[PDB]
Amino acid sequence: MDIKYDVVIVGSGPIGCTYARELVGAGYKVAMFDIGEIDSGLKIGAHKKNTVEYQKNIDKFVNVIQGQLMSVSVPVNTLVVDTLSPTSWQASTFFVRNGSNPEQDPLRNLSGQAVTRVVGGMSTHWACATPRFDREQRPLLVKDDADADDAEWDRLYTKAESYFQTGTDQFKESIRHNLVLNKLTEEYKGQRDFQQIPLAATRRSPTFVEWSSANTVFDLQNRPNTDAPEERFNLFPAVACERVVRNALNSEIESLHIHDLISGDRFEIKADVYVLTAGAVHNTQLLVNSGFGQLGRPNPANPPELLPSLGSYITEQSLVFCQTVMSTELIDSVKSDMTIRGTPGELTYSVTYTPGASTNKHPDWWNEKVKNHMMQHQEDPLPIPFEDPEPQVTTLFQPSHPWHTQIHRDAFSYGAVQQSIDSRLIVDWRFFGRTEPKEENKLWFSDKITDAYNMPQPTFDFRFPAGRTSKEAEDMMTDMCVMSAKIGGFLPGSLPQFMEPGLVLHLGGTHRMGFDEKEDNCCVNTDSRVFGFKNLFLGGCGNIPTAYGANPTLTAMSLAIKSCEYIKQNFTPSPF
Amino acid sequence: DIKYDVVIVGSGPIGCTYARELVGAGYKVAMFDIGEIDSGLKIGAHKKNTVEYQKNIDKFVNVIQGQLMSVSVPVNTLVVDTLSPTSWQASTFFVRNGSNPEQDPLRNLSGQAVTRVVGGMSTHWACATPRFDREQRPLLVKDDADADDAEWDRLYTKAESYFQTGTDQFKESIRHNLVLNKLTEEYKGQRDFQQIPLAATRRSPTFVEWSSANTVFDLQNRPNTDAPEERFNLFPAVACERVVRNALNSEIESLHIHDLISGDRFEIKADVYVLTAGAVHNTQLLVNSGFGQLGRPNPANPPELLPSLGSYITEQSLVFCQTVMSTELIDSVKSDMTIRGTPGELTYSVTYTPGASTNKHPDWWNEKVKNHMMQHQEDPLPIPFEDPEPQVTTLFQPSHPWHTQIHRDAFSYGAVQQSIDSRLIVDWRFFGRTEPKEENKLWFSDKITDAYNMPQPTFDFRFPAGRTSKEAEDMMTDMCVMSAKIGGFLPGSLPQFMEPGLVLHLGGTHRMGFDEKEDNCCVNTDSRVFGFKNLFLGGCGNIPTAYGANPTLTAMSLAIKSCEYIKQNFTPSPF
Amino acid sequence: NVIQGQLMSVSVPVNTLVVDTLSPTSWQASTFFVRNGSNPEQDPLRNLSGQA
Amino acid sequence: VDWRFFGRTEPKEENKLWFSDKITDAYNMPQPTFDFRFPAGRTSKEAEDMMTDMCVMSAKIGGFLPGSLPQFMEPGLVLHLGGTHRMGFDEKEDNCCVNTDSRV
Ligand SMILES: Cc1cc2nc3c(=O)[nH]c(=O)nc-3n(C[C@H](O)[C@H](O)[C@H](O)COP(=O)(O)OP(=O)(O)OC[C@H]3O[C@@H](n4cnc5c(N)ncnc54)[C@H](O)[C@@H]3O)c2cc1C
Ligand SMILES: Cc1cc2nc3c(=O)[nH]c(=O)nc-3n(C[C@H](O)[C@H](O)[C@H](O)COP(=O)(O)OP(=O)(O)OC[C@H]3O[C@@H](n4cnc5c(N)ncnc54)[C@H](O)[C@@H]3O)c2cc1C
Repeated sequence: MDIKYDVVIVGSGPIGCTYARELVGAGYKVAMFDIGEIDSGLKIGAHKKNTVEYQKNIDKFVNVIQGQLMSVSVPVNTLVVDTLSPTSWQASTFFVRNGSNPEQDPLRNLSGQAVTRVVGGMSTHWACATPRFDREQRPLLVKDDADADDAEWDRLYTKAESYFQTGTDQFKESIRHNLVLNKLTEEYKGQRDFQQIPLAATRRSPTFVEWSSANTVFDLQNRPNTDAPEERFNLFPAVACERVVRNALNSEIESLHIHDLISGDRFEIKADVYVLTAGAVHNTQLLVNSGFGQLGRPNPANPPELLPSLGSYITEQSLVFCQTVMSTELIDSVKSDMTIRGTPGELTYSVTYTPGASTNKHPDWWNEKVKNHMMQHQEDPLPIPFEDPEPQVTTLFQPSHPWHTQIHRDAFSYGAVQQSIDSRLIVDWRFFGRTEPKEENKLWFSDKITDAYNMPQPTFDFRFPAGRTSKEAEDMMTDMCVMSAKIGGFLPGSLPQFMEPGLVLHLGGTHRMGFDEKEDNCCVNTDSRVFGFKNLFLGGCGNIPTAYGANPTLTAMSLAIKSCEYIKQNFTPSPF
Repeated sequence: DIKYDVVIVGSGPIGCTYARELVGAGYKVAMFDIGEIDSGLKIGAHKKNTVEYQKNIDKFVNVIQGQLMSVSVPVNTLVVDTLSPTSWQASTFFVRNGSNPEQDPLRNLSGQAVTRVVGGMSTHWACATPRFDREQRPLLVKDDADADDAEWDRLYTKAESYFQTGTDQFKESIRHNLVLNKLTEEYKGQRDFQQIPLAATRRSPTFVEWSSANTVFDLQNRPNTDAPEERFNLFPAVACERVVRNALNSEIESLHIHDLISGDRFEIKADVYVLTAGAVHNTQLLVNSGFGQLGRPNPANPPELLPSLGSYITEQSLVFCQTVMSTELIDSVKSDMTIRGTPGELTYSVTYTPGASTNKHPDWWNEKVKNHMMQHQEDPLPIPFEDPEPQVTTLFQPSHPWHTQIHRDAFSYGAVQQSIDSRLIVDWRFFGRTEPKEENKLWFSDKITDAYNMPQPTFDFRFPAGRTSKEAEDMMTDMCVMSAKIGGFLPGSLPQFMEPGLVLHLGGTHRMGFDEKEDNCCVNTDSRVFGFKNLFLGGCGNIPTAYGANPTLTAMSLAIKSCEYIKQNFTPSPF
Repeated sequence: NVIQGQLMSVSVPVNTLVVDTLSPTSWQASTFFVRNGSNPEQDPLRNLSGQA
Repeated sequence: VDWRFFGRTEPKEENKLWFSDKITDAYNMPQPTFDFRFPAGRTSKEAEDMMTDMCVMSAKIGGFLPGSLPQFMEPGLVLHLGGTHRMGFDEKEDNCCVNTDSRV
């Protein structure tokens, strides 16, 4: 380790890797630190799902996700266990056990909130949905000029899409995908439009999809190297970043205080520019541990003096979930162009179609797949081929239906798909609500309790706002039930429900963006620069100040690209 | 150079034993694995050795669950009759979701699973490496028990070095000692309690570097700067499908592989062929090559080559529970303290006399207890929050013919919840020995194939009547009797037999003996396949005995002996 | 089932189970208050909960 | 086959059944409240030896039925409560409520 760099980046997730891509590529001497470790194979920070074995066994990936997500704030447990043997040590009170947080009100939590500490962050296991926000969900980047605002957003989103390798046709040969998309399109009669979920992914074969990750954005290899001989980049894993040291003036950051987890030692690191991309929760913890906002339980008799909006106006999306079992009608419809003679298993059983016939309801390639599956597998009672790729359908947020939707199959911490119903029939429904930012919804940090890395313990004080957020959430639940019925009934064991608050992992607004610190109740400006500080920048979903339902990461990356343009324009790389 | 001195199938710890031996001895080695490097820059290393997992050890259970893929899942017959009327609804229990229609659900090892990753199961195992005593141990020397003992002592010693096995990495756990000392007191000399021998090196009071395949051999391609005269290439994502027999059945001529990334298939040439793909997949590879018999066993048509392959399979019975430490034991932790006043109040104090001969515990223990009780007066227990886990065993003996572990560690089952303090909880796992019986089989379908288009494994297994069954129940009773001395059962973790094969200690699938016919076996004591000059098998599949203790060290020892034979009989090519 | 129906618990302590998947529109408690005939005098850890 | 083993509990003054002066039950009578733990010492040592004896004894007949594994039942489920208005010869010396004619 040198101790002096042009740029230091805290966190190796996709957003940190956005700053690395832009700034290493611009010739800056860059260091990036992550509290977590390299594990994803030789491609550092890559998606863990990109193994042949996971793609042959995609339900097991749910276990990988569950293992790496560490709960943010677990309240004290009050479950009664009164069948201990009389000889066993038996509590007299519900005392603080097993890492729990006594500061946390169990009834005002985001209990599902969790973080991932590994190189590449959560992009080592995410579901890769990268939609754009329309105006209603998005913060303004230009005031009093909507055309210019739309233009700037389209410019940034276009660049973010190419960084992630976002596309909308990787699942276009799936029979299940098309069956569902086409049925929904027909049922809604132009009242709503449906499309493939935009996904950060590149298909490699009919049975393998290279899902994108941080690695896609920046390969995280130390530089200079053979492929980039004039670039300078060093990644330092297993390094807990603990503070950014303020000057007394609060006009500049003077160093970064780090703890090397392997040797145990602490060091101070110097850069011209400091970028914090540690996530929505941990950016905030770092800043609060460094003297921004206020440590301890919020006290309005005693408002912070620096960045008083930090950790207020936090938003998390309401999430509803169910799975369905495909209707008899839609299954029969897969094979509507086949002529069938005889009984499966008999010597003269026959499934045939006429290629190119004007009366066919499906393209030739679909009918070829169906006929071959039915003929080659006469023991199997479905017309859908065994390795048909999954459905990836959406109708995007609109004023008339102000929630994001995903009608798909993918792996999440809660996905448990089971064994008695054939998986070809099963579709997942996830609808995502938008949450109004309210001052009273907070993420704060204990002045007494510490987490496993000896940092102040995160504590939430959150409820979904009454009024619009709550009315929309329940209308959203209703829309899922109404819409999913057009495809099939609910799968027993996956009935319509609200998911534990935060399980969705789309927290925002924890260090929010706006034009004016006071008037827009915010922490950073539209260059993601922290107000008052010449050289401190924050990236991530914690920047997003609006109520949004769609998946936030693409939008956070686009803000990061704009942040990088300010940096390139105002700091000089050191001579190489 | 698609010609090698040695090819090894599988990068788990046993393949890595062959690589360590043979790379070291100057051979041009290639190793293939069907899985991929997914463990960090240390190739094939233990996935538990991250700071984050060691601070969240209970979460590792999810990692193991994720990487164990079931070997044989029978057709599901569960009735779901609450589907909506509009939903497609089956009329029969057809073959769904990759299930194996050949498999009888009542004669399965349903808990059996495999791990396809570089490093194999050593990327997530619990690192217990006991030696087998004579009763559980295969013979290497016939009729000279002193010579047999000496050969095993040498091989095991070398295997323990390879694994970095030790027995005192937990000596400064209060919980460990609390449990060990109480058990030794209660058995009044009938049984010996000691630390589980563990393949691990402690790095700090809160961090242990668990050993893995990586520890045995680093899996870096060679030559490299640290090993300039060595020759090693590792080829991940390569499914190995058949070894080609000459017509004489005296030599292997080729290893046929399928590169999963490019999709292409190749025929690899070596002087020496080593199969170390696990007890299930070594057998699959051999059967797909014409050894044994493909398909449902047929007594009226016994195989001509290797007739014992896939017969005499053994798996251990496993019983498990957790307990909550007794109030007596918790009080005894603080037996040396003088405690006055009430916690949280001004007058409260906890003192002890350092070095006093009337103390039951050493000063390090009393200091830790004193500081915890004084610094955390809101906590009602005397055990420090970061105390390491217990790691206790009494090893298999004639009068108690099961292995025991009295400990905490991560496996695919048995996760904790949050209601009982973790410091009170202890896991009890007792492992039975299974008599080898010709009717217990692992065979492969001639029509159903698995996810890599290879013949589908199918088990025909029940625990033998007689000794095996009687000992399994006596073992359960033993666990109930012993655990009671430490505390009552933890609700939700009551004493139970685990699903057959969850324990993943499968042996005897390609078993070892002196004489193919007389010892009903597939390899000799050099682990060489009878009749074949240049084919060797490594792993637990080789072990032909009824054993209770954890098998991997014993398989590794057998692999070292195999390497000695290779070194005596083949010459490395010129570098 | 007949036995289960006729046995009425003697002392049921206040319930502290967390239910955090209510819809945002549903009335949602701020405290673990005395619900459903429970006994606030009863220490849940010094009970005969099975008594009926 | 079902196995139910029943332990004996030492009578201890501190183990109580009392009645609220504020909370009432469904029949508007004072609400019963327990203050109970199994006594340490003999009651507790016997209870756990008892568990062990069930496991030892039942093994001679068969293994445990999955789903009905050896356990302690919730305190009181057994419905054999005693000593709430206890008998003895002398009210004071035998710490009791009724004499051997069950007269108060
Ligand atoms: C299973 C799952 C599914 C998802 N699906 C989607 C999707 O479909 N679409 C979508 O947009 N979003 C999805 N997400 C969310 C997406 O992964 C996150 O929004 C995104 O990764 C955030 O990027 P980031 O770089 O800001 O933070 P992260 O990805 O969280 O990375 C931040 C990092 O900084 C580190 N760190 C934390 N503290 C410190 C410290 N003190 N010092 C040093 N380093 C530190 C971490 O170890 C970590 O790698 C999903 C997430 C999960 C887990
Ligand atoms: C959670 C758990 C805990 C355990 N704890 C312990 C412990 O405490 N003590 C103990 O002794 N053991 C225990 N074990 C078991 C121990 O892991 C195994 O016995 C040991 O890893 C066997 O090593 P091996 O090299 O023979 O096989 P494996 O580790 O199974 O490796 C064989 C490999 O070959 C591969 N392969 C398979 N088929 C092919 C093919 N066709 N072509 C190419 N490559 C192929 C695999 O991908 C794999 O890497 C545990 C296992 C688990 C999962």
